[PDB]
Amino acid sequence: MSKIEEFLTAEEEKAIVDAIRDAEKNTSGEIRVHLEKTSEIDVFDRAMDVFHNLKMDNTKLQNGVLIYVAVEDKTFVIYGDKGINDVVSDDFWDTTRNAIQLQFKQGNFKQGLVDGIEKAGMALAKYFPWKKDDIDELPNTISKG
Repeated sequence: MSKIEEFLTAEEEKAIVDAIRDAEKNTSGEIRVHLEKTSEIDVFDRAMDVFHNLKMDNTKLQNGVLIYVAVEDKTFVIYGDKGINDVVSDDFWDTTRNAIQLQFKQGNFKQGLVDGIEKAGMALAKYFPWKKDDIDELPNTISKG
């Protein structure tokens, strides 16, 4: 909180990284977070550039998500690859948004991301139920600006 260099402690980062590690074991689709200060342009177009620059479309099913968070304005954007957008609806995405929004509105960025990852994993597991042969295409490591 008082230290602006590191938004979360190693205890807090470990506990959110582990929250992604269990979701990969529940659905064949990928959940990445990108944390940054502020932008010089629009956050939507920037998140689309950052997703494509980080090469996150490199999946077999086209089903990676990036969560771009701007810590200065306290805002969050969520952007999935085409294989999510083409298979789900805005009504499916409303649940993900409300889970994160309510916890960012309390001020607890960890809890809002962790619960949003959890609810997304359970929802995505309806469209992509886990398989014993399932494959781990992205890594759990948090992205930073």
